[PDB]
Amino acid sequence: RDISTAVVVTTISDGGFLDRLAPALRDAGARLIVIPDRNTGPALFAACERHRRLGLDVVCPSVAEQQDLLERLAVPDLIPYHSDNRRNVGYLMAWMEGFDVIVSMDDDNLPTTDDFVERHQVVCQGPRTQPVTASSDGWFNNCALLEVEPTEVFPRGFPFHARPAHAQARTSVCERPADVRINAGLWLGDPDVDAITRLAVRPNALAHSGGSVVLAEGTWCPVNSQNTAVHRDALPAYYFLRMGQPVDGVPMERFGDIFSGYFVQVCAQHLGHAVRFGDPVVEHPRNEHDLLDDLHKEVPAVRLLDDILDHLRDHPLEGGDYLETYESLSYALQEIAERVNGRAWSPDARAFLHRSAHLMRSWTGALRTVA
Amino acid sequence: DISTAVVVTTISDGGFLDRLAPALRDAGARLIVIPDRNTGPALFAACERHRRLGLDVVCPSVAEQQDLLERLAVPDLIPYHSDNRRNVGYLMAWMEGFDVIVSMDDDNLPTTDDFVERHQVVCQGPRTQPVTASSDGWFNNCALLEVEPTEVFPRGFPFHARPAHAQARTSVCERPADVRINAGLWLGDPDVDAITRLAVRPNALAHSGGSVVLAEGTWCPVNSQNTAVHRDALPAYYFLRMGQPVDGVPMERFGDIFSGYFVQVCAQHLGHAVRFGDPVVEHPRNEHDLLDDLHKEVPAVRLLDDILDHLRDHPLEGGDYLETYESLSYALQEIAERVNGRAWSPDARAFLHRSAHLMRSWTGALRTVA
Amino acid sequence: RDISTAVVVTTISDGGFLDRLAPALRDAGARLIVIPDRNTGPALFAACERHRRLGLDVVCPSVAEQQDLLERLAVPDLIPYHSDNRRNVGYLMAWMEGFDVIVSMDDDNLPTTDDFVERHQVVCQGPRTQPVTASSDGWFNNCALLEVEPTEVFPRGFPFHARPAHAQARTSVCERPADVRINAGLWLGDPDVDAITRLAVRPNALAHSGGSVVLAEGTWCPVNSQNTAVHRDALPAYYFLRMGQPVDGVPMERFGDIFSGYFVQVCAQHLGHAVRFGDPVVEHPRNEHDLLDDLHKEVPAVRLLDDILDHLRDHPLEGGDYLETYESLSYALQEIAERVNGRAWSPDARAFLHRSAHLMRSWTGALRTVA
Amino acid sequence: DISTAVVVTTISDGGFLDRLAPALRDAGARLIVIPDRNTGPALFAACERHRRLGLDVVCPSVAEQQDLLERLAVPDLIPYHSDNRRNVGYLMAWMEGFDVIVSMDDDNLPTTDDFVERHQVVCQGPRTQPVTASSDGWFNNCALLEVEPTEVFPRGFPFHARPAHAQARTSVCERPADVRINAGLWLGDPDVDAITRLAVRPNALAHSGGSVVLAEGTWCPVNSQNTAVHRDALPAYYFLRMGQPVDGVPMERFGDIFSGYFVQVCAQHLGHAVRFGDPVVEHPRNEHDLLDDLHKEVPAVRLLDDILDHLRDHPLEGGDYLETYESLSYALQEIAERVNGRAWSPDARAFLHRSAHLMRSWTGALRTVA
Ligand SMILES: Nc1nc2c(ncn2[C@@H]2O[C@H](COP(=O)(O)OP(=O)(O)O)[C@@H](O)[C@H]2O)c(=O)[nH]1
Ligand SMILES: Nc1nc2c(ncn2[C@@H]2O[C@H](COP(=O)(O)OP(=O)(O)O)[C@@H](O)[C@H]2O)c(=O)[nH]1
Ligand SMILES: Nc1nc2c(ncn2[C@@H]2O[C@H](COP(=O)(O)OP(=O)(O)O)[C@@H](O)[C@H]2O)c(=O)[nH]1
Ligand SMILES: Nc1nc2c(ncn2[C@@H]2O[C@H](COP(=O)(O)OP(=O)(O)O)[C@@H](O)[C@H]2O)c(=O)[nH]1
Ligand SMILES: [Mn+2]
Ligand SMILES: [Mn+2]
Ligand SMILES: [Mn+2]
Ligand SMILES: [Mn+2]
Repeated sequence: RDISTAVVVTTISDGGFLDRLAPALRDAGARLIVIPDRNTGPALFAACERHRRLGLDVVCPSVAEQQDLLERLAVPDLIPYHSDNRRNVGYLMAWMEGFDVIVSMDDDNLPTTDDFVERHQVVCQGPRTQPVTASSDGWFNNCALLEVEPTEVFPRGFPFHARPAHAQARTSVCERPADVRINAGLWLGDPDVDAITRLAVRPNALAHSGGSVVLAEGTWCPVNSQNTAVHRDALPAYYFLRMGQPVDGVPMERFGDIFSGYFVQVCAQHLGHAVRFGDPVVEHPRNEHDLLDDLHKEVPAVRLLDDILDHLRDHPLEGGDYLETYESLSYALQEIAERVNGRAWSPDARAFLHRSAHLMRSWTGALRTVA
Repeated sequence: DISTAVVVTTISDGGFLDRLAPALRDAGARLIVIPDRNTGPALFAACERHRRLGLDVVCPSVAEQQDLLERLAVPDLIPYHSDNRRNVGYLMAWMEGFDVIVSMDDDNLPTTDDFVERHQVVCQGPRTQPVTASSDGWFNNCALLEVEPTEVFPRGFPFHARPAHAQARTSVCERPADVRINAGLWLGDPDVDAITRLAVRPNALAHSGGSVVLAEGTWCPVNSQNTAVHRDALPAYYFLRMGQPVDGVPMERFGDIFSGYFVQVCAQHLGHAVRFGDPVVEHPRNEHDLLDDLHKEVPAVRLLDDILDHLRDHPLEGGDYLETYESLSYALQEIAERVNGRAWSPDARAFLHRSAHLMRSWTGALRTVA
Repeated sequence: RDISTAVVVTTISDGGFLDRLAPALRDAGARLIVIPDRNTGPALFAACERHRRLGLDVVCPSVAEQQDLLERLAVPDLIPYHSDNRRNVGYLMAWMEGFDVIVSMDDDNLPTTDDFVERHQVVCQGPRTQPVTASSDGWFNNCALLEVEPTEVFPRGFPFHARPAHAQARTSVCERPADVRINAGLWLGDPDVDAITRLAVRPNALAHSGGSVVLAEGTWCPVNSQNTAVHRDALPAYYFLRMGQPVDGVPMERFGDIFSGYFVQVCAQHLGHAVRFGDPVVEHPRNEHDLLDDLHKEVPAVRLLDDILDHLRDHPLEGGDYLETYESLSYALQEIAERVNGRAWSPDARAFLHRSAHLMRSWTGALRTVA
Repeated sequence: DISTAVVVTTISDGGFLDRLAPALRDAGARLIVIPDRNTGPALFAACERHRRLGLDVVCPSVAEQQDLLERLAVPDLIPYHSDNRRNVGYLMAWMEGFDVIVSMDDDNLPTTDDFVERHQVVCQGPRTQPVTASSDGWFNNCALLEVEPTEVFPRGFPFHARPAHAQARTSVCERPADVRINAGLWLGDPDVDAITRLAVRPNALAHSGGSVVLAEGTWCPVNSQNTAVHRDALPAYYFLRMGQPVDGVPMERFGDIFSGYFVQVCAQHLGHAVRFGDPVVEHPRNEHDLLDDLHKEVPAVRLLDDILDHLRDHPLEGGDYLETYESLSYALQEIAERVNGRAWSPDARAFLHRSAHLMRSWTGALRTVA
């Protein structure tokens, strides 16, 4: 087989997270691509060099090396600094180097099992007739696969309009052909919920009790970039969306992977591919966060997400591969930006989609340059 | 001979009077309905219909309201197209000398026949009674209810205190207390913030914890949905004017959050107390875009924890509620300059300064009629 | 010859301006297209019907008729209501009806001479070797053609960075081939200056003393939509830009024709065509304006205009006609939006260009539908 | 024996002292240089160099400034990274008992040897003298200069009064007056707003109109670039804190526009007057992004006309400048609620309320040292 895996992590830490992250990746021979930023100290580079001598295929390109690559691809202004958007550099590097699997992780996610890399290789099994999970309302709650206290929760990016009636939705499973290209692993401890839910019930994920599922066409669930494997064919549609666009004068943040998770998902289903949820599960002791500041950052995107998701269901895409389908998606977002209505759809909210669509096509143009 | 006046501001057609009048009419209480510019003519016909049925109801037109406010040299204090107009009802009940002022919304219905009698507890006077204290200085009134699917906190409860509140020690002992504010509870949709409602959509099944009187140093937010205020404490119960931007985002839905805390801090300075529990109302809350509620509440939520912490460091002065409320207004202006944090932009600080002026404009009008 | 002219005016007035505007248009047989809005009272329709019986070819389509046409062209959300942007409806109608000349006017511009329509027909003379005016700094001040008190002024939309050194620029005239397709007539009384200049010196235009000029390639001057003739071939690039986009949280306004005037100008010079300034001159008793409110509306666009104009000079366009060249221009604006730098270039400022570019291509798509 | 203290706040390297020290050193005046956090160490070396040459110059570090402001219970009054820090120099000169406080910028250079002597006019006391009045209530000080290419108005002059000002009647007659503020004029780049500078780029060639003393009811903006204030009037000369948003846009560059009008309205209430004319300085203004200046000035320009009109309707109270300035602060809070217009959003009104508190915080600090 010889399935190559590259893990992508962007960080501003001192590199101490490598002590618990390297053994699972070293034993599998996977490559770790660490993306530092301008606000990243020199202790990270020393930590990578130490773990490299311990047998870890780790690379940590300086911002000078990153900017050289991005300048040669005619995209010097695509990826901003002082931002976790720089993980797109690791996406690009792994794709250029021909890795089969690109595993997006954060610097505070720790694998809980020895088969972490092997479980993420499921995005390489190809099309198979397999149990496929469908929902009557078109949504799946991946947090229902976990034991969560003190009450049930939905993942960050799950639409709010669908949450009340989701308990009455019918969940069915049947044997159908499917081609898994995205694998969203779950998380113990602090699950990936939005700031609203974390401020309200402070959820704690005890265990992974529901197994794994593969979602049918028409059944969606948000996908984050914290513990997610993407097959190299689907990576062109996995661009981490640039944040900072104001919605009614309030800049949005923390939703770069909410859009990327839905975008690669809509593109995958158009191409007959599927998204998987379940193992491998990581432990998430989330970084120290001002929850009221997280809330202030997430609300601008939360006010628009339900309308964007509804219009995406009514807009069929075109394309024969992920590059074409992602570009078709960018054009569909611009049409949605002018057709959608609501109090939150101020002129700057509509312009957010138009600028995002340009950046999406700037991302695809860079991939076409190396290809 | 205890007199009660119920204050409700509304833009509805008046249909809520059918289920609200019987409990008020049987007790002989006055209902003061405050219409707005966006209030249709059907409300006035509904008030006239229930008045002939024996209900002491008054519904002053916006012209009569503005004439009264001009005579008190406050023509710009209370805006239109806003539930801030309930302040007009507060003022009228106070001018007419009512003992109890019950603040209600047009979608709260009493569940018992003794609704008015239970709210009269703000007239009992000082006596040694069971008083509830908390080690962290906060009491969760929603813990007095059976709520599904999980425990919630009331709207306006500080967020920094919520995680460690489960480990707080709650104690009760016989101490002198003088109840001047009675916040009645609510079944159905409880008064939680938009954050909690978006997350768990709570449902209040029953009132199971009884009633409590909070000790000095133990606080809990008081809303204006089902709350009796004794006439002495009414000057400090001014409904705060919303619309001030915090980082360019105008705040809303927290006018009674500040008023409930302000009357509470003033009452404890004067040796008075706040009660929580009965009488309980049924709350089928009006339709609400919850994401819009969230957008309206976040600006105030970002400042409330800091404001509450500083209010504990600032001793007040005053011999009555008018003097203590004015002393509070000056305390807010000092806090506005000493507080620090990411959310404390120049417009956030200026929000406290303009609020302080409006508080003293409210007290100035009360001193005019008095 | 038989040169057909259609005058386009959008208004919310009662139609009294027709008493002094109709005779100059009736005597020339030109068509007047009045574009009402939702905030336009019924007295305007009665005024048009009265002048129609007096011999004026005037049409005043209701907003129901306008929305029907725009819906059939698959652009129901392009043109907003309660906005002078609705003059685009008159642009479209005149273009559909095959008029040679489209004269954009406001409801407070009155022709001062009997040859008003004939002078605007200059955009139909075709290519000729004629005196062409060039400037060493690349800018021409059309207000220098007027007698203005109490001091010299620049027109609204003239870049501010070029104003100090413009007095040292060399102006030269020589016989060169040129093809005039846009004719910007001048204005007496209150000239078209920005709110900054009007608040500062309150200029008064006494007379037109400088004659007319035809600008060379590389020499630019802003063109407004108050007294401007556009040949039907160049009209596709004359779309009135939609205002309301925030710049640092402040919505821009009053610059819809500043962008359209520069856009049709850049497109015309790419196609070897030219812009003319001078006669016919109108009288402008400007409507009552809160000058401080005009200032508050214009500053957001003024903060970006100099940078946009500078980058447009460094970006060569493509296209064989105005439709292709305008679409090429829209793509160039999106590249400029990401390359430009400055304190005023917040995320919403950059997104203003991206949404404008989409609306420009939505405009061209509607023209391609009728064509 | 009249003592003069010059107040300059700067972030430069101190090179401006070479052309500023001779006129100040020959007069024995004190120069109080106020550095900021963004001030390099070269300024302190330049002050020490000119001190050995005979100049009475002091340059307190930010630590010494903050220690003094803590002792006066105003640690949060004056922000850093702002020319608002000139208020520290105002305070120090007032504490040290100087008769004349001359407010200057680090790019204003005296053109004559009698610069300090001319500014001493704020010490002459009351006397019958030629006093200039205007029928519209405004005087254009730039009309005292030869300006090209066209006539301009000073920064802070109201815009609604500019068109009809040419028809205003200007008269002069012998009346008692007591000059307490002397605004010296400026050659080169005159003090116009960004609107005027962007439009005509004025150049002031000479001072040709002499000097004038304005009558009661005739106003003209006073800046802090070349202005002497008598120590009695100094309490009302507090440099207003900028940064408050007006419709989400923070205001700047108008701190001395409000201070110049505030000290002026206070002075006339106490029977004192403002003088315009000599001594004139040369102004090679520092580099400025003019479109950025415009963006900073528009928020204040949108409110100034309304504020000035209402200040004429509001009689002040007070026996000295401290009491009159505090009375002015309360007048601003009443205006903030009575004024109407498109630019008067909630944050615009709250701007006046926070400014009023800061004014009383300034006066409270002065009452502490006194
Ligand atoms: N390059 C870069 N990465 C950042 C920056 N700030 C945070 N990150 C990374 O972003 C990743 C995800 O952030 P995290 O706090 O775990 O997200 P959350 O758990 O969903 O709230 C972490 O691995 C951080 O190291 C930054 O300024 N630059
Ligand atoms: N005067 C006035 N009252 C209003 C307006 N809008 C709402 N209200 C009243 O405000 C009261 C409280 O509102 P409500 O929706 O019950 O608040 P919630 O239950 O906490 O979400 C209701 O009784 C309404 O009648 C308005 O525009 N003007
Ligand atoms: N359709 C429409 N036209 C408008 C509206 N407001 C103004 N106009 C028109 O816009 C045109 C130009 O406005 P004008 O005040 O003359 O611009 P200015 O002289 O450059 O300041 C006028 O003919 C107005 O009739 C509106 O709300 N809707
Ligand atoms: N303390 C302090 N002073 C400053 C700062 N920026 C500017 N200044 C001072 O403010 C004074 C007036 O500024 P200036 O550019 O001359 O204003 P203008 O001539 O009206 O445009 C100058 O003397 C500067 O030294 C700052 O960040 N901190
Ligand atoms: Mn994390
Ligand atoms: Mn309610
Ligand atoms: Mn006009
Ligand atoms: Mn200066």
